[PDB]
Amino acid sequence: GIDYDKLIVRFGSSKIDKELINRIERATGQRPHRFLRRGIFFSHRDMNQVLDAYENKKPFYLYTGRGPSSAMHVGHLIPFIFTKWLQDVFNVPLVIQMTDDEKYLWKDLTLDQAYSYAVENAKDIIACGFDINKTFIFSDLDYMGMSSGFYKNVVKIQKHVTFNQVKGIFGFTDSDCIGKISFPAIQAAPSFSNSFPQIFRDRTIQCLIPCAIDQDPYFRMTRDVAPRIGYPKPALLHSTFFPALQGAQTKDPNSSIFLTDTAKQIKTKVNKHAFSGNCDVDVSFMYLTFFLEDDDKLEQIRKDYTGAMLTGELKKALIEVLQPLIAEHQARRKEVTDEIVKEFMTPRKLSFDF
Amino acid sequence: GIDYDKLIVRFGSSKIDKELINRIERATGQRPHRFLRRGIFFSHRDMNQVLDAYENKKPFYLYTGRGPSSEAMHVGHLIPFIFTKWLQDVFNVPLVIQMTDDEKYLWKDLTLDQAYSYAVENAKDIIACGFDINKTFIFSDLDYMGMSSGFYKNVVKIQKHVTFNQVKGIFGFTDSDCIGKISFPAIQAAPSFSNSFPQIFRDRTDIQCLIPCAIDQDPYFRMTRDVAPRIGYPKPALLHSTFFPALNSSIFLTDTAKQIKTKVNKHAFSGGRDTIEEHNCDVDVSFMYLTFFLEDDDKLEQIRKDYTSGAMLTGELKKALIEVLQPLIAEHQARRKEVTDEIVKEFMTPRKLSFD
Repeated sequence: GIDYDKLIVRFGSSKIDKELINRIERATGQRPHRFLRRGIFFSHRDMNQVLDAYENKKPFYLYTGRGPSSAMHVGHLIPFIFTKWLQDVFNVPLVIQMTDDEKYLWKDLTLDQAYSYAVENAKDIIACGFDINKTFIFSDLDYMGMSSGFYKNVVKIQKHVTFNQVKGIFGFTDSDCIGKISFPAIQAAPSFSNSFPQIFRDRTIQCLIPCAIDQDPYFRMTRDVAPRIGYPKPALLHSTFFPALQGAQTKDPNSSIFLTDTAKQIKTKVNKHAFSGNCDVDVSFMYLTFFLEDDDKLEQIRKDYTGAMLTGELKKALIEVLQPLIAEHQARRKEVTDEIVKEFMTPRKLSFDF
Repeated sequence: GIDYDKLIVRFGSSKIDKELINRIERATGQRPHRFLRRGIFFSHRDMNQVLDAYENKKPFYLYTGRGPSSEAMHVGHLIPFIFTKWLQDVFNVPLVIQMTDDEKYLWKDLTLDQAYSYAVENAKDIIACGFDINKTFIFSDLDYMGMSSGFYKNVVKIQKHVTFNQVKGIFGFTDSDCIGKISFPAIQAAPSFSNSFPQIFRDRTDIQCLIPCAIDQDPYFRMTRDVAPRIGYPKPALLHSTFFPALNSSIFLTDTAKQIKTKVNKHAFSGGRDTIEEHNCDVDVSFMYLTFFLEDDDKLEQIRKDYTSGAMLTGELKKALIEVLQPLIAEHQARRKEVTDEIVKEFMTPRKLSFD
């Protein structure tokens, strides 16, 4: 139905970016061997844009968002796994925003629930393996009251964005609460460095937002307001993978695969559901391509197996990567103490190494 | 045309409330010598609930606000503070004063550094009213928002339960307006709950808020009272009074004694011209200022016995306002110089305020 033989060939078609691998090798004495399939997880020129700055010693930090929902599922972990990888490759500061206030505003939660879901989620985020010395994780509700810059930038962004603009970007009506309407300024503020006195304490510092789609409402607004307050707009890591992943996972969710699920619960959920505008882009296939580290394993399945029979090893392949991935994650998350969470959420100076 | 003799008769025909004066002496220990002409200066009804609370020893704190004007303060901007200070004196209660420098930034052509500087400068004028440094927390929104574990959390709670439609009606916002304005009423409501101020009230659940405010123009404060139980908090008490406002020509606090004389003689006490660009619909700005700033209860009665067999209304009323204003501004100007930057820091420093 969805035609996976095409999707495996289309994945194979684009060769690995050896010239970029070399350019990474020069800037940092490192052999990257993942996410280098050409154009997929990032665009060749946007990486060259980053590499320029890293080679020219222009400081930049990574920024990534989060929505604290009561558990995580595998798709939500993907952005962070990639972001860690970037972070290791360039040894760059990372700011992670827990939009707990956002979840309270949009959803049926107590403040305290939304705050508790952020703190708990941070354990899953921390369990992806982020370096503490390059990583600040913060909750909007807590950080707003312990920052001499963050609210000031929120107020600046708020002055230079109208209802009309957010109405046209986010589709807010007049029935919507005033929290929702002014929130986009909160999501935009981390893209500017002086929002964090304790973390950066410095004059300009760019921002880089990986896993980021060009038609994202929050990204579009931040872009638009940035020059109006004389700040540099955040750099965006354009990719085919991420826009398609959002464009796939839009399709109803009841037994989506959770990070709490047992090895059996994984195996059940995959067989009963997985592998069965329209590019014909199955979410289960994109999970395989992201999680597979064996480069030649998809084309190995393709050549051997012939649909119906093909799906069999396609389901079996996803189990073999998801089973150890969730199990290890449970192991790691169990040793992320509340103390370690507070350590990560403590404001403190991050440095630019090269 | 405004009929000033009719208004004096209206004012005068309200009797002096000794039932209140007796009850305040019993509760506080001293008799107040101002603002007790029944119905004029506050709501007698509201003041009784205030007395019930003070007599039952329910802790309450005062909250008033301000947009710090980039141009110098008009005499009428002291009116809320002079009355708020009078409240603090009789009841000996904690007061919280909010500088809404963020409001002024959003509304005016200002830098953040400028708006804050005006907040700090306006705090001197405020402090010069004579508020108790032991019972009074002045704060900048821009500055305090980043130093409080409780304030922003309350903003967010209030934000969820107030809509654009609601604030559109009250404040008259449109889609052309910036999003900061639309969401600003949360910031204004937030000080109505003690736990916005952790270092001031130590997260005690027993405290409530008293908010003096204008009669009729209170539809916002009603909405703030409606949201309180939706987010688990007690409703703020209100103390209605005409002499609170709603939500170059004028008399400034920097003006010379003769500048005061000029401006009154020229602009005051006339149906045509006004004393303040935008000001109880029968009454003038001139008459209200006079009625407030007079401490002599019997002065307007006598201005009627004088005249009606004597001198002119406009002349006699202008006279009475000059003699009332000139000292107030002078005594303000002199006292404002004794307010050093260190005293402002003390007023603006988060610290505990006790009850008595």
